[PDB]
Amino acid sequence: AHAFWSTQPVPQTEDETEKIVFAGPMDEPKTVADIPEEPYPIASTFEWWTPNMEAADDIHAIYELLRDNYVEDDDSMFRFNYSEEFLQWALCPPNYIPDWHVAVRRKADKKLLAFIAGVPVTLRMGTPKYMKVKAQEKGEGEEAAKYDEPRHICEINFLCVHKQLREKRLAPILIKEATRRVNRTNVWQAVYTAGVLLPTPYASGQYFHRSLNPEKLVEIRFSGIPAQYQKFQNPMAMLKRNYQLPSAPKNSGLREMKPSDVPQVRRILMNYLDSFDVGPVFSDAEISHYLLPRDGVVFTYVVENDKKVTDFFSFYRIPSTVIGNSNYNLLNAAYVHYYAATSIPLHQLILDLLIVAHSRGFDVCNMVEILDNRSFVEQLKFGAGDGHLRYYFYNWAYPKIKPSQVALVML
Ligand SMILES: CCCCCCCCCCCCCC(=O)SCCNC(=O)CCNC(=O)[C@H](O)C(C)(C)COP(=O)(O)OP(=O)(O)OC[C@H]1O[C@@H](n2cnc3c(N)ncnc32)[C@H](O)[C@@H]1OP(=O)(O)O
Ligand SMILES: COc1cccc(CC(=N)NC(=O)c2cc(Cl)ccc2OC2CCNCC2)c1
Ligand SMILES: [Mg+2]
Repeated sequence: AHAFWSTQPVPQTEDETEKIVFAGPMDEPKTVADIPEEPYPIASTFEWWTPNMEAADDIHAIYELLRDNYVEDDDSMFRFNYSEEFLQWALCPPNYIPDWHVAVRRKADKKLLAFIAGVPVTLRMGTPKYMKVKAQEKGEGEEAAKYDEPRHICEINFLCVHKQLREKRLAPILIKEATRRVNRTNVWQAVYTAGVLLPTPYASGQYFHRSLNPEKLVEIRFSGIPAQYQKFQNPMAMLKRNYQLPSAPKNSGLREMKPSDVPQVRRILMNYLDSFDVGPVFSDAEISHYLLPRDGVVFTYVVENDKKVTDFFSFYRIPSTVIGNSNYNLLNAAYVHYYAATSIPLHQLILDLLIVAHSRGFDVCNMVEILDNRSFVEQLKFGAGDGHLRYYFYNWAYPKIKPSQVALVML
């Protein structure tokens, strides 16, 4: 049933996943010297290409491939349109490895056919709490603790094959050549997400959405007017009213994050993320990169009412193309990114995320039920969607965890 994934170092079934009780590799690593420098074989009419994702024109080339060929909804009405500025931000964090950005080009016309990207991540990926207790109950704490220390691994995203080259087994070749480039740097695990089910997730969270401009969302067919609103004389006025928000934030001393806030934001974020089984560790440089505001890309605010940052939230922007609507070309979506609350309840913090996003022309706010995202869903009028983000590891056996024990936000 899986001609490629049955050949890879990942758990193959839920039955196998259930027997996993410690974190650790699926296959013990070889060494860099065991990995060839000759690139993986590719058809003589194609070639590997490493774009430079800090050079505007190479960013633009990958931007067009993804604009025209990256993820669509299931009814082909919307397609992600990640911006050029977002792509440079996502793929060039501190200490990134240019060789982990891998493309395929057709030699005759130089057409860009495919892309995949890795970036470094420092991840806590040791045995989860509930399995550490089971191990202690049996005298097996040492086996369960062996990989507790954060690991420097690869985060994969942006796999894309051009629509003309679909279903030709190009994706497995690109994944093998990315795996070779990562293993040549002595890294043997990766983490990745997908909205589709593959062998085999270690966690799965449902999508949630919070309408900010319901009239546009119903116009472009992201949403409908729900049945319950058809009982009113003006169903769309009632829907607008249900989703209406303040026009300015409610927390005193909310402001955009500044470079001087990086140490405090790091401290309160890392203390919060320790409560979860799987989560990133960020240096000052990585907090700077991933959370300082960037126009059109990442939005981050801190609560500092009395000269101390006590709370913060972030969100990132991905517009989607709307195929074929005469009123609108884009669906402008905000995605909940990292946050931490130490002085106010989380629903009070995230209400200001929704107010800032709506004020800035966002149409919807999206999130997965990771972190403590479930703790504000009903009061803030998020509703579950009909999709799930599944979390995977490459070459890492991991006991199944609930999505409220995941703290890695995917871009
Ligand atoms: C140590 C370092 C390790 C580094 C690498 C770690 C692993 C990283 C893994 C990648 C993480 C990516 C994270 C993201 O970016 S998730 C976003 C993925 N991108 C899209 O959905 C964009 C639109 N779709 C496409 O561009 C293509 O349909 C893709 C490229 C998805 C497949 O191209 P195509 O449709 O032309 O098919 P094929 O004939 O070439 O290949 C068929 C094989 O591909 C398997 N497939 C389908 N979808 C996915 C998917 N989302 N993750 C992994 N595998 C996937 C499929 O089960 C089949 O295998 P098997 O069922 O026969 O066994
Ligand atoms: C409606 O417009 C679209 C356009 C294209 C695709 C889709 C369906 C879809 N895949 N959603 C998501 O992935 C997603 C949904 C939510 Cl709640 C939260 C995060 C999501 O992902 C982010 C960005 C993509 N990397 C993984 C994390 C719908
Ligand atoms: Mg293919």
